[PDB]
Amino acid sequence: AEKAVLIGEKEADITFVTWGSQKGPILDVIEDLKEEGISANLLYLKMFSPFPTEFVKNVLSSANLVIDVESNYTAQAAQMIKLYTGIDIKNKILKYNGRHMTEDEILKSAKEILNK
Amino acid sequence: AEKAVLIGEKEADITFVTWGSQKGPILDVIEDLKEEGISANLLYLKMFSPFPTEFVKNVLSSANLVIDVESNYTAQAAQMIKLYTGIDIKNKILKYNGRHMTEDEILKSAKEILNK
Amino acid sequence: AEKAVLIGEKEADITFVTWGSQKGPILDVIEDLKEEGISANLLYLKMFSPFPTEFVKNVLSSANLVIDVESNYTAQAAQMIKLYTGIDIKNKILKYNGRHMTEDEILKSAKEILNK
Amino acid sequence: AEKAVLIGEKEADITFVTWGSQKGPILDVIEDLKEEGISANLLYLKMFSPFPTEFVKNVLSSANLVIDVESNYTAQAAQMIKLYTGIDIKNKILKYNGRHMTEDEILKSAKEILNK
Repeated sequence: AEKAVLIGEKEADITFVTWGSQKGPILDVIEDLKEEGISANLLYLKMFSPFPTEFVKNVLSSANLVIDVESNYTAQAAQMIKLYTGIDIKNKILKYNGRHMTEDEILKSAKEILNK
Repeated sequence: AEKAVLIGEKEADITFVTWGSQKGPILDVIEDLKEEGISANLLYLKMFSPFPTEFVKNVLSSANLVIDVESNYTAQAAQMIKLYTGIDIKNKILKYNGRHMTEDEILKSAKEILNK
Repeated sequence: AEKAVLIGEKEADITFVTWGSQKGPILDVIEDLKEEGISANLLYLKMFSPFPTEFVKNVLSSANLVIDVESNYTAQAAQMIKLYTGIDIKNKILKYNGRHMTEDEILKSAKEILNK
Repeated sequence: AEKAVLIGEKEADITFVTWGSQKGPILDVIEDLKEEGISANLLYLKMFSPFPTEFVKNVLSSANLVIDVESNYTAQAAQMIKLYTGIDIKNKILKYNGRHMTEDEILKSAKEILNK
């Protein structure tokens, strides 16, 4: 698990999956759920871990001129999870009207999904 | 190099570094540069490679209920490269007025940096 | 039309609608289409136009301390167009696997939609 | 003020400025500040308001084929505020390591700026 970590309890009512920036929002929703007696854990996929230190170091160390190009990525981890493992996660929490959902909105959807 | 790949020629006038969505734009700037007799290569950092297939499979396979949470990430690879390798890339191409730059804009900045 | 502008010819085979950062990519797809004898225009929705200069000036001019908070927005203009005008645009070009589409990809989808 | 609204009290210790998705996060930071006896208001710049209903309706109503193109925008409102009004907001809360800041982080920076 240099590449993915399961945060929380092994068994849980809900297993969230995310990567990147939504980690913190989910971890708070986990704490709020405990208050209602609902358990949840988080499978967190790490982006650049473990880092290729030696490889990057030996490429850049001999370069004439290096230009870092600012970049970004948006995704549901479900697509790549399905690709690699064959599991198709049917439930998802997507962005809501041009922004990520709030913790209260995430909590809301999460319970809805639980009760579905 | 399951984690980073150097695309193009080992030696080049310019070594671009990126990850995620700007890969394709850079690769075209590489082709445009050749036209002016400028060589460039691309150190591309891969996000979820190699994927933790077995680990993810065994977490999700026993879960009661899985909820994938759509997410995103924005970054200059320079920060993490410096953290891990100690190399501080001084030249960068950032987002320009609320969007990624165009290929022509990237080409422009790239030559400016070359001639600096 | 301080708030929306129609760029190109009044009548066209395809009318693109966008706002924000995809303006430039569309305008190039327009030029590529001409090469194949396909006409296209662009209804461009402007974000902060005309700007509330006087109102903003008189709020900020008397403030003790101002803190600008960097922000963002992601959307299909179709939702708000439907809300306001009742027109439901059925065809759309969405983001493709974690990035905006390339001009060639946009061109491709555009022709597909034309021929549908 | 179909185009910008000042939410909260006219006078305040801190005047936040934002647009788009960070509206909700700021409004909560406002409530948290009250708890410490700090007042704050929010100058909120509206994106597509008032909407050009008639103009859009009459363009799209006669179109052969309409294709909505999903788009996005990232910005500090400071740039355009300076352009239009000549006020240069010196204090800012930017994105922190690849994500928007949390409410606690925003609260933190806000107080730091207050005490600077």
